[PDB]
Amino acid sequence: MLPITAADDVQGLLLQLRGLLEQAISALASRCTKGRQLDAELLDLMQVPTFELAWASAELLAAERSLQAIDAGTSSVDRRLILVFAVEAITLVHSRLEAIYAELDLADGTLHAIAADQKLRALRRSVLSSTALHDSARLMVERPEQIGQVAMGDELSMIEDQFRRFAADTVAPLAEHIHREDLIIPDSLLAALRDMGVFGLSIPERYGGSAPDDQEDPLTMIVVTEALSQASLAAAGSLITRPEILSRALLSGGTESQKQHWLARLAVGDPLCAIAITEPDYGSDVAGLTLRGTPCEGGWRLNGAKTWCTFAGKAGVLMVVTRTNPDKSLGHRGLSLLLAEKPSYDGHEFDFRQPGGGSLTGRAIPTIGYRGMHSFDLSFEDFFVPDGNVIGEAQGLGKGFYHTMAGMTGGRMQTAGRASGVMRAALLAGLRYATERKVFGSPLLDYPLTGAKLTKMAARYVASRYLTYSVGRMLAQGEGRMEASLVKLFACRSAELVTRESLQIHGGMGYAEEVAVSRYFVDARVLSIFEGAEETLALKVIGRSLLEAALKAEA
Amino acid sequence: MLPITAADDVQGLLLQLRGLLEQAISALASRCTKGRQLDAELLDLMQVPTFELAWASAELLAAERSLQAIDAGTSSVDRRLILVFAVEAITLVHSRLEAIYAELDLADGTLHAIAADQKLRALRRSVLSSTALHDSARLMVERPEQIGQVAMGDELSMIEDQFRRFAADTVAPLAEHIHREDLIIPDSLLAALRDMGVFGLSIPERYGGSAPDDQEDPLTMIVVTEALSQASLAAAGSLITRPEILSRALLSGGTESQKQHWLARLAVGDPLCAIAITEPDYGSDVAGLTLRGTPCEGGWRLNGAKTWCTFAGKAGVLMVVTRTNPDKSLGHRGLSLLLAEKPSYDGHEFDFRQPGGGSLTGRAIPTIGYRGMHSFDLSFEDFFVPDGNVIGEAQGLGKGFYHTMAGMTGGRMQTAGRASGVMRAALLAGLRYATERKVFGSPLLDYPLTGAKLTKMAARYVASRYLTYSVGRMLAQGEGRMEASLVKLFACRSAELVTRESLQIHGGMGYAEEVAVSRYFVDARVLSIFEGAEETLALKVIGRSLLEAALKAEA
Ligand SMILES: C[C@@H](CC(=O)O)C(=O)SCCNC(=O)CCNC(=O)[C@H](O)C(C)(C)COP(=O)(O)OP(=O)(O)OC[C@H]1O[C@@H](n2cnc3c(N)ncnc32)[C@H](O)[C@@H]1OP(=O)(O)O
Ligand SMILES: C[C@@H](CC(=O)O)C(=O)SCCNC(=O)CCNC(=O)[C@H](O)C(C)(C)COP(=O)(O)OP(=O)(O)OC[C@H]1O[C@@H](n2cnc3c(N)ncnc32)[C@H](O)[C@@H]1OP(=O)(O)O
Ligand SMILES: Cc1cc2nc3c(=O)[nH]c(=O)nc-3n(C[C@H](O)[C@H](O)[C@H](O)COP(=O)(O)OP(=O)(O)OC[C@H]3O[C@@H](n4cnc5c(N)ncnc54)[C@H](O)[C@@H]3O)c2cc1C
Ligand SMILES: Cc1cc2nc3c(=O)[nH]c(=O)nc-3n(C[C@H](O)[C@H](O)[C@H](O)COP(=O)(O)OP(=O)(O)OC[C@H]3O[C@@H](n4cnc5c(N)ncnc54)[C@H](O)[C@@H]3O)c2cc1C
Repeated sequence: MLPITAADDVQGLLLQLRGLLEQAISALASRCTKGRQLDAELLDLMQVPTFELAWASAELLAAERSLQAIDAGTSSVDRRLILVFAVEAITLVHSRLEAIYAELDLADGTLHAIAADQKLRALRRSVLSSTALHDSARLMVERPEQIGQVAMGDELSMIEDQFRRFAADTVAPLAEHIHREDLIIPDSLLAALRDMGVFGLSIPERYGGSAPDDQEDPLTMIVVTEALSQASLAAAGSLITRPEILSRALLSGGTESQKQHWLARLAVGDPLCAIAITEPDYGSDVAGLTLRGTPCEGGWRLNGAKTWCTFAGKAGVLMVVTRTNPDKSLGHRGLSLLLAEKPSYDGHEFDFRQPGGGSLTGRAIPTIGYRGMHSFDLSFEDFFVPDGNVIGEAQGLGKGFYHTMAGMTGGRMQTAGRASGVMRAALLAGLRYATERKVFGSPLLDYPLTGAKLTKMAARYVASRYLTYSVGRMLAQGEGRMEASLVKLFACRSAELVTRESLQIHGGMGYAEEVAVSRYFVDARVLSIFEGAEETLALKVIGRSLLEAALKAEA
Repeated sequence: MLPITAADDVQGLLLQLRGLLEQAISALASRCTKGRQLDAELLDLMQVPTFELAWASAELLAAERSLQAIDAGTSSVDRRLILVFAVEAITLVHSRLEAIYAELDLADGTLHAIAADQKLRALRRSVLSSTALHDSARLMVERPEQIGQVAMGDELSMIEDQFRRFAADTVAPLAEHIHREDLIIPDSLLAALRDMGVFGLSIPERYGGSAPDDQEDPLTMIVVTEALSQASLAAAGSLITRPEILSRALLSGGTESQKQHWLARLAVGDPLCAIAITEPDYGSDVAGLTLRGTPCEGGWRLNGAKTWCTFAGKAGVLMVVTRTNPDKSLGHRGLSLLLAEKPSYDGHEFDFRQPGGGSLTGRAIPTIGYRGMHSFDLSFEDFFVPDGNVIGEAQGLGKGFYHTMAGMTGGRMQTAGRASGVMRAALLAGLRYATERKVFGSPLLDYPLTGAKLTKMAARYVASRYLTYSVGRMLAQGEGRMEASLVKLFACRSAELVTRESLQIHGGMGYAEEVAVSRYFVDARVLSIFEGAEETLALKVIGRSLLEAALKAEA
């Protein structure tokens, strides 16, 4: 058993670190301001402490939200794992703050005090001891269903049970063959997911979805995403992502008739949709996209390329960020969202010739993982899009950036769920293998180094999941815009770490394509790149918001 | 330019950390001692601080050996990069010692003194500042040839130049297709490598190779390995590995007639060889292997399984660790090295029947990377091996564990070179992409976060390379047995970290199979698993040796 004082000691130390973190943010905010406003040039100059402060903030908030969750219903497993991560987070955040304080020339006496604190040393010796980590690992093997048991009502809990059963029965048997043969998602699996309601979780009931009309709770979308992603990230969990992004764009900027026509159809996968933002020369820099839209009678003709457009072959509609104004001096103000319609194709390339002479061609890009929808290089040549298919119609012209960003918040929240499911798959596989594999006379699980790795893996998984559900509740209340990107950043890198470590526990087995953890590892690597690359999120969403809020508070 | 006094400040801080690390090794050795001798049970109990002490020792030695190498000829790049890594290592090792000192219940007042040293804060602000890291990045782009330019000698530098030219012109254009189609290494490439001498670098001249007759200098082996590995880990850099292990085993335990017969043939690739140690139930635990050899007239019948046997299809001879003695409690003393001869096969499976009816079948194991040679599950069924193919003939029976371990010393040295070559490839790829890709109006290189990542990648590559060459010089003087495992552990994990970061710098491009860094990433993941998995080496070679040395010194 852990000391009875551990939770209080952890909370006190995290609050001390939060004070130091907030002091560094204000110090940095002053070094980035010129004339009462953040300065783009100084922000670029100060990227290194900005990046480190974004990561320190993610780890701090993961530890706090996890610790705040401990109540009378928390499982015995989770109580131990939450404290493990919180003690680790104390040292992680302290380490970053020492580097940040040095770079910003701040006094570090208080940081030295925290490191020499006798309570921190006692926590290392009790919560992070080799026997305590080993005991937590044995407890996980005894009751794996208690790992990450976040608070849900019975309804959400039964939705989880149904989708875990479906993912295990129907998705998991197909996951390896889809990856190794780079197959498009079978129609049978698409039909099943459609009838489970997987395309309408983000869409209000009044537009033919299943989300209640008066509210915006993402927790249902998150729980289904997690269950499906555990079985297959790309072939099941990621089918939710495109409707999430495009429903949010249509709700942000569509007219009533566009919301009525499109959202009802997207909810039943007819048509399936794909997101066409990224271009060969622009991915992080959405404001700079150049795919050209030129007005003709009754609509637009599009010319240029898109790339990495996932599911573009099978999709019947594309959400295309289009530069509709030739004046490049407008930046993002020259962008509009256009709905390009196309036939549905099952292959790795397609060549669609329109009536008026336009064309759209596509060729899939082979990837190390994330396989099953394909991601395509697209070429638009005088491709026609009618006026009606401009999201927002006439008033949507020049506002495509705002509606894209609205979609991205939902996408990143959902991507935290995707990372969570991949982590749970990797964790359970490592726990199972450690129990079954014998080395030097005993099950691998019985060795203290194995216990420590498994408990640290689980602690990170669990802290990521409690943070994910916390941000979901923030979004349900109209808050947490920045925090969706923070938990995306935290969970997606955590998926890399957890999958790497699970693979290692497997030994050579972890490297074989016939062993699922090899696939979880190459799949997880994409999570920190797409949907907002880690650095872009840390600098231009998380770091920017932290500094803006410090400026205002001290104005 | 960095401060002039930085080198002495860093040296003084590393010397303090070494003292604390040596005290912790003594403390741990006492904890593991029962009756004047290390106890297996206590060692198992204390795995966690053993693992952490092994890692801290590797980071310490990498920093020390790099610093010790700075002289008048050291490039301007390397003088910077070596200080970068050395300052990082001070904080890495200090951090590990905090965990170790708490776990062993040691007084930690001196660790607090080091963390609060004003010399350390000044090193952070001068050597690890955003501007100094960015400066080093731009200098690397101007002078890429200065990165990691270890003192070599004219003859060795010339050999490096020649193999780099060949690797760029002949191997690199083939590497993507071999990986993406899981192709056997093409014979045209094998023949060209054969005639460059790639199979005879560790075979003495008097036995038909190119190595010195009196000395055992591994630096030529390393430098060719690095250059080939930069172009392809599995299709070129790894062709040196099997002859390095087998020739070393034959030099250790073969009879004069076996050395004369086998080494001259191996040196020209007639036959190619493959190493058959690992079994389905045993990889780390070589002493436990159970493939069975039963005596018969004129030789041995082999029965059982091997697995992960790389290049087993194409190789005409397998070096097979065989349990020739029925008393399994002999552990390693019941093992012998038997040379199993077979036709050459280029496919993913093979079925060989001897004229007497004995059988050897093989089926390749598909992997996420390291593709080209294939790794096979092998089944031996009454497979005959003549008396003359026991390494050592009669006197080699029961001695095969010793000769295998001797082989693995050279293998792990060679594998540190393989890791070095992959790191150089990933680093140069990341440097190039950062100069070419523009984001938000400027080349990616111009952003301080990019400079900091590139410079930290390069400082780790360089410290690993200077350590690799230092250990090679130790092997040349009959020392460095344990350090071969230590530098393999350090360099192989470092390849994971460098390739993950290089891929991140490429963004989505890094995930495409038509982009080399995606391949370097999945290849580098193998390095910390095979040739002695990181945990096995940390615990049973590095940690054990450190603890044994501390016992012997206190008696
Ligand atoms: C489908 C998935 C793959 C898969 O799963 O298969 C994918 O991969 S799919 C592609 C994902 N692609 C990205 O992830 C793009 C990442 N890159 C960005 O996201 C932005 O480009 C960054 C963060 C760089 C900032 O760009 P930035 O600095 O240039 O723009 P900014 O922040 O300064 O603001 C400009 C104006 O938009 C207003 N604005 C800002 N945020 C919001 C918001 N949330 N809602 C409404 N308005 C907003 C702002 O208030 C300004 O308004 P105004 O000043 O004009 O009035
Ligand atoms: C080809 C490549 C892939 C590719 O590239 O395509 C590969 O992947 S290929 C497969 C790689 N597979 C490994 O890498 C095995 C890892 N696992 C081991 O290496 C050992 O199993 C460990 C480290 C666990 C220790 O095993 P352990 O603890 O049970 O044995 P131990 O240390 O206690 O020593 C017992 C007796 O061997 C003597 N001894 C020890 N070391 C040496 C030495 N260096 N030279 C001579 N004698 C030695 C020792 O002095 C004892 O002698 P005695 O006391 O009996 O007289
Ligand atoms: C499998 C896969 C599927 C995808 N699916 C889709 C899809 O369906 N629809 C779609 O539109 N896109 C999709 N993407 C694109 C994804 O969103 C982008 O890859 C992501 O936005 C990063 O953009 P980029 O690749 O152009 O990298 P870049 O923008 O070129 O940036 C490269 C590197 O520099 C960093 N960086 C960027 N800006 C700065 C800066 N100012 N300072 C310092 N560092 C910076 C980035 O974090 C990154 O590490 C997919 C990508 C992949 C690999
Ligand atoms: C692509 C590939 C190519 C290979 N090429 C060859 C070849 O050519 N010839 C050959 O003989 N072998 C080869 N190998 C085998 C490789 O050397 C082994 O995988 C390696 O020795 C690890 O053994 P293992 O896979 O059985 O893992 P295990 O021994 O089962 O161990 C699993 C995990 O537990 C850890 N562990 C082991 N023991 C302990 C302990 N006592 N305490 C705590 N942790 C422990 C290990 O570090 C590992 O992380 C290859 C493997 C791969 C993947």
